Amino acid sequence: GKLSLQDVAELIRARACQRVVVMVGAGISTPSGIPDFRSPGSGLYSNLQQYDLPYPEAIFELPFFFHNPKPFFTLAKELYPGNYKPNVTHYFLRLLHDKGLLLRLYTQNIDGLERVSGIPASKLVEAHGTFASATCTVCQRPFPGEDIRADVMADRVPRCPVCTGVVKPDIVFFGEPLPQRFLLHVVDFPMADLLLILGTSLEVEPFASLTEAVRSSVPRLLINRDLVGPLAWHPRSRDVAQLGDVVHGVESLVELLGWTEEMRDLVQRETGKL
Ligand SMILES: [Zn+2]
Repeated sequence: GKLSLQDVAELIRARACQRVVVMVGAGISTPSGIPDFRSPGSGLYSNLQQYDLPYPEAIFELPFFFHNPKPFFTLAKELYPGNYKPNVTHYFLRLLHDKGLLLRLYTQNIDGLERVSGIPASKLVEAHGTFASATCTVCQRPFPGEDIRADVMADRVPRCPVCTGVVKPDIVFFGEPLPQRFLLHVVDFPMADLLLILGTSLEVEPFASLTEAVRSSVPRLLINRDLVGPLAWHPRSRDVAQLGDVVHGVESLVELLGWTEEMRDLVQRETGKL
């Protein structure tokens, strides 16, 4: 006796699941046009070859930042809040929160679109960082993202007002440790009664183990093109796959919840405010 997408949809309507924990990846955002800087062809990829990086991933290396910050900041300009807007996927999660069901949303994305869709900070774990804030590389003072917005959009490298050091946005670089809020997972996953995995393979650790971190009786809804990861290898009876386009699978569950109108309604107000 498996479950189906409607099954879950009805567990949320009946509110037999009311402490939902969601995990999202790159897949929920490419609908909003977030360009993969890794993939050639995208505009951002083009601008990055202009420099002397040995590979695209070296923007996220501290060495090949303090050597030249400009490559990173080229990404920074492209992703900096406002330039893109959230899609139906983020908004389902916005809604899921407003309806009081959202325990925590753990994201691997840096587009901060979870923020913009209107989910409060307390609900978010931006495990790979955010452009929302920054920190002086030298004097360690933090800065709200607006202060470096001026220099960033104008291709200048923002130096600190007190000491003139580089003000690096709070993006997690390879090698630096994951943000402190990631450690909420000790309490969130044991209290989660529903796990929701959208648009990512959960292949990189330590997120891969988190999927097995809900109690056994908890259903895990996956919505992704493929079926891989700890959901493929070690599945559970309570699991539900929704393979294919994420946007579509999101809409199908918004339907089966009967929210499809309330969703179009949210999409209305929040598109105007942007
Ligand atoms: Zn400083």
